Amino acid sequence: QLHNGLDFSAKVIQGSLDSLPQEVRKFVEGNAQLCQPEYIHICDGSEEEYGRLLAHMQEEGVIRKLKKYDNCWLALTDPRDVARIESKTVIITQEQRDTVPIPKSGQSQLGRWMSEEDFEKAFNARFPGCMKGRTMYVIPFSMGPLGSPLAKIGIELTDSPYVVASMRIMTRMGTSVLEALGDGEFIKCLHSVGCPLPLKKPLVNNWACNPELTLIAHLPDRREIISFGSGYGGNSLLGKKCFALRIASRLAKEEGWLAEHMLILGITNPEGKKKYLAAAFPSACGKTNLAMMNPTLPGWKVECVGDDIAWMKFDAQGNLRAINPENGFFGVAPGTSVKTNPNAIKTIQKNTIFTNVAETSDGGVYWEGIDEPLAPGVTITSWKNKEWRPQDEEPCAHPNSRFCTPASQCPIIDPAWESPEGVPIEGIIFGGRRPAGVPLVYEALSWQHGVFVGAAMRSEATAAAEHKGKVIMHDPFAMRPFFGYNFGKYLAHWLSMAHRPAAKLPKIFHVNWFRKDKNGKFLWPGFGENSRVLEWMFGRIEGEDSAKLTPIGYVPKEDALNLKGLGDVNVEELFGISKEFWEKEVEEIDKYLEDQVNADLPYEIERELRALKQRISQM
Ligand SMILES: Nc1nc2c(ncn2[C@@H]2O[C@H](COP(=O)(O)OP(=O)(O)OP(=O)(O)O)[C@@H](O)[C@H]2O)c(=O)[nH]1
Ligand SMILES: O=C([O-])C(=O)[O-]
Ligand SMILES: [Mn+2]
Ligand SMILES: [Mn+2]
Ligand code: NA
Repeated sequence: QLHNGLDFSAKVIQGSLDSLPQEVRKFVEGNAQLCQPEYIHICDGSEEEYGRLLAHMQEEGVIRKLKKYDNCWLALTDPRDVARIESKTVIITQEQRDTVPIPKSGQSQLGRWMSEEDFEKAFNARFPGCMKGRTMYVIPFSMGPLGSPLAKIGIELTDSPYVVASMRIMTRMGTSVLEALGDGEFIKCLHSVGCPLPLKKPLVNNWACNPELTLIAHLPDRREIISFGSGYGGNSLLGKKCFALRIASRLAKEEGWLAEHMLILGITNPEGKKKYLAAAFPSACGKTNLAMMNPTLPGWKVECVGDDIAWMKFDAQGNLRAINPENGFFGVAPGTSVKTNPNAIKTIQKNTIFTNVAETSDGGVYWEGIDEPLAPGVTITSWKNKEWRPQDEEPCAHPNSRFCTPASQCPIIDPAWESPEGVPIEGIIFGGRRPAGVPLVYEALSWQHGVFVGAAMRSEATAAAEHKGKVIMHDPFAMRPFFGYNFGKYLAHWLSMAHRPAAKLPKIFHVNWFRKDKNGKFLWPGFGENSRVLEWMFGRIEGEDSAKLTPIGYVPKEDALNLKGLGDVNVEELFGISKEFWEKEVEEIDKYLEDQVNADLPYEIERELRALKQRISQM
């Protein structure tokens, strides 16, 4: 070097650039040159590091300690930074069609492509100087069990201590991962809240963010993820949606595996027979509650492998094996109670970070549906940091408030949840929020029909992103926000699985926990009662003659579902299938797939469309 090169050793306040693998050092120093942090902190993942970082944020007023619990914390964000923003989430490729199919008219509903040229301009308008006056934290993280050959390692640079703390829970993080990495490749992840000091704009709720310039970008051809302006975990915990769904789904297509928005659970019957199941439901549509359900049926047991992301690959014996690449649960808080999700309540009692929930005056947490009466005199601070009472018009917790909690604390975490070879999946469940028309459970007729059922998924909008109201949206495979490449090609890749050597193709089901009667009341109580539906699925996988053929697939025979203790359920409305509803449903799906998937729609999916239309027509 003729001066100091890109040597940023003088600014390192933890660790050493010298001890980094060469390529990690280059990534760090290149982005230090660009972003101009004051300091560089190389994370070690230690308890000491964690506790001190938390106590620092506390003194600053960035987070509060929840004094009622063992090592739990509460962050309240700027109300502009509360969920994913799909319209600001983009994938960069040379050709648009590699990222999304070209629709018959208008822009794709299956992702958002940005050209290399446009992204360069966007990047230059955001990143230079962005970390001035701040610390750049270097987070070495593993997606998958540490030192597993299945794992994928990343390095996330961020100026947000909230992100460091959340990454420690949600991934395997620290020096151990650098030691496991060695001179290997890693996913390059760059994050900034986009508020260099001195602040050009007023800071809201001590929550640094830049809503106007928020942009969550993926550059799969450069193995980079670059996210600006948002601290919300879906936008800032780059291992999770960005890497483990978007980047990984494209790698998966190329390499013969699958990366999916699915829980993985193990279920054991009263005879001690155990099976694993995967389930894809859209954001805020029930995965975490199923994955750690407490079954109401006696003698059944559920165990949790993962609640959100599954990586799956057929082995040589033909088993579809699944691993959970995450290390924690980043779960929707509202609705969570001892009644609905007791295993989550137990998990989150210690070492948990909450975002955008309410705080009680004795230092506990509160949210809609927590179903815990407070002692007279105890008062509530809403997520907006204002005094709140139960009869107030607005909720005390944001609808997308979250807990972020170690998976190892789940009282029913599966013994094999960190096994590198993964667990053998025998059933795949699809489903979402449909208040009308769609019955409690049905079973696909074949693998190709089941891929069609995944493709045809529709679900009421939730608060997990920017969609408002109760519009029923397409959300194929619960992947609409997450495809890393062209969805037509994704469908072809799923179809191609039918030919894996020795393949033991999982049975495919579709569920609906959310059908309502004419008064808006849920027809099905859900939560632990969903064990009744899992029982039926389990018997179907065992080959039990417990099903009746219908135009949409198989449903339970009369008396097949165990409804003991649920004698008030209206089985007729709940399982009702209307020709008029389904004729309209099939035409809507046909228009969506042909318009949005277009030249890239596989023949087999169009054939399943035709077949469903025909069976409905014979009603
Ligand atoms: N009525 C009803 N509500 C449910 C059921 N399961 C979950 N919910 C509610 O739906 C909301 C979201 O459920 P989660 O299990 O957190 O959803 P998720 O699929 O894990 O969502 P992401 O983490 O955003 O992917 C919570 O408010 C739950 O209480 C159910 O069986 N019936
Ligand atoms: O945060 C999530 O898990 C989501 O939006 O699906
Ligand atoms: Mn999710
Ligand atoms: Mn979840
Ligand atoms: Na705050």
